Amino acid sequence: MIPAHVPADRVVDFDIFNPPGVEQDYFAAWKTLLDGPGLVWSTANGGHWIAARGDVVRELWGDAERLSSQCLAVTPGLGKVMQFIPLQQDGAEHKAFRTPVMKGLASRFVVALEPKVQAVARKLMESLRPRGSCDFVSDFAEILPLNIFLTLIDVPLEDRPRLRQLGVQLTRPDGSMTVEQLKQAADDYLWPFIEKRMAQPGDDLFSRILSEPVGGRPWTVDEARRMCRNLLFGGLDTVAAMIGMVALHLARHPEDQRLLRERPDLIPAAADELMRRYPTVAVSRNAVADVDADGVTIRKGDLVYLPSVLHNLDPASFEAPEEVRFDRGLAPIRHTTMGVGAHRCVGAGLARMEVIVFLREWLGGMPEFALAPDKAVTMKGGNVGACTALPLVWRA
Ligand code: HEM
Ligand SMILES: CC(=O)/C=C/C1=C(C)CCCC1(C)C
Repeated sequence: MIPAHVPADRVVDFDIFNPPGVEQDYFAAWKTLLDGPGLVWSTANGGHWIAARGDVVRELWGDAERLSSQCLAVTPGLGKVMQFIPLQQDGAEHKAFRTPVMKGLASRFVVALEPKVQAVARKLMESLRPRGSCDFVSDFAEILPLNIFLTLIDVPLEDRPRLRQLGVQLTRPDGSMTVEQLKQAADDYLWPFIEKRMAQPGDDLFSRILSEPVGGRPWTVDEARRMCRNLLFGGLDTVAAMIGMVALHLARHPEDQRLLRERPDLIPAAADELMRRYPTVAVSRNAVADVDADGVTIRKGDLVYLPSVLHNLDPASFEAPEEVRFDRGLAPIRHTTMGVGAHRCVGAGLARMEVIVFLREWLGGMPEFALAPDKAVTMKGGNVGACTALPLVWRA
C-alpha cells in the first residue's frame, strides 16, 4: 500500500542496499534512477523517498532545518544507538558541537599532518610492492584508513601493532554483531585514548578537539564518546572506498598512470577530479516539516535518501560527468561528495590530502599496475559503496 501524498507514477522498488548491477558497477546501478522521475518513493526497507536528480539531491541535502539528520539511516534503531556527534545533530546543538570539531581539523593541521600521513601510506605500499599482485581492497584500502587514524591521534609507536589488530575487527564487515555491540566495541576501543587525552591533552586530533569548549561549557564524557566514535567511523569506510575507487581508476586507465608519473605536479588536481568522479556516499534524513520538491510534498515523518552520485554524475547538473577532465575549474564544495551545507564533511580538507599522498606514494614508488586477467572486480551497495574485491598485478 502506498501513502496518499505519493503519486503512483513515482513508485519504485529500488533497494538501496542492492541496486541491481551494484556488484558489477556501483554507479551505473544508481544511474538508472536518472531515466525516472526526480523524486521517487521506494517500497523497500519500510517505505521511503530517494532523491533521483541532482537539483533534488542537492537542494534537499542542504535543507538541514526541515530534514533532520537524526534517523542516521533507514534501518530502524541504528540512529538511536550510534548517536554520532556532530553527524546526527540539528540546529544550534549541531552548530555548537561542529565549531570545535571543525577547528580540530583546520588547514594548518591537515597540512602539518602531511609528512606523517604520507610515510604511513608509503610504509604500506612498500609492504606490498615485492609481491607483484594484491587484493587491493583487503590488503590496502581497508588497512590505510585505520593506520592514519592511529597517526591522527598520535598513539606511541610500540602500541601501533597491538592497536591495529584490536581495531581490525570493526573496520568493519556488516556482519552478525548488533548495532549495539558494534558501538560498544568501538567505545571500548576508543575509551583508553580518550582518558589519556582529556587528562593530559597533547597536540593530536582528539586532544585538540577535547580541549575546546562546546558553546562555552566543557565537553561531557559521553559527548566525547559520541564525537570520537564519529571521527573514527567517519574516517574508515569512506576513505577506503575512495582510495579503492582511485586505485580502480588507475588500473583501468594506464594512460593516467603515465600522465601522473610524468607530471606529478598534476596530482592535486587529479585527486579533486577523481573524488568528484567516484562518489559513493549516501545519507538519510527524516522530515520534521513538510517539504515541497520536484512538484510534490514530503510529509513530516517521511524518510529521505540522498545518493551523492545522482548529483555529481547527473549529466543534467554537470557536463560529461563521467569524463575525468582538467578544465572544469570546479571548487570541490560545488559537488556533493563530502556532502553539502551545514553537514559537509569536517574531514574534506584531510580526505583530499589523504588521497593526494596516496597518489604521490602509489604512483612514485609503484611500477605500472593493471587489473588481473582472471579475477573480477566487484562492488557492494549500502550507504558507503565500494569495491569488495580489486585484484591488481604488476612486475615486482
Ligand atoms: C573518503 C573521504 C570522506 C568522504 C567521502 C566523506 C563523506 C562525508 C559526507 C558525505 C559527509 C556529510 C554527511 C551528511 O551530511 O549526512 C561527511 C561528514 C562527516 N565526516 Fe566525512 N567523509 C570522508 C572523510 C572523513 C574523515 C577523514 C573524517 C574524520 C577523521 C570524517 C568525519 C566526518 C564527520 C564527523 C562528519 C559530520 C559533520 C557534521 O554533521 O557537521 N570524514 N563525510
Ligand atoms: C552505520 C555506520 O556504522 C556508519 C555511518 C556513516 C558514516 C560513518 C559516514 C557518513 C554517513 C554514514 C555512511 C551513514
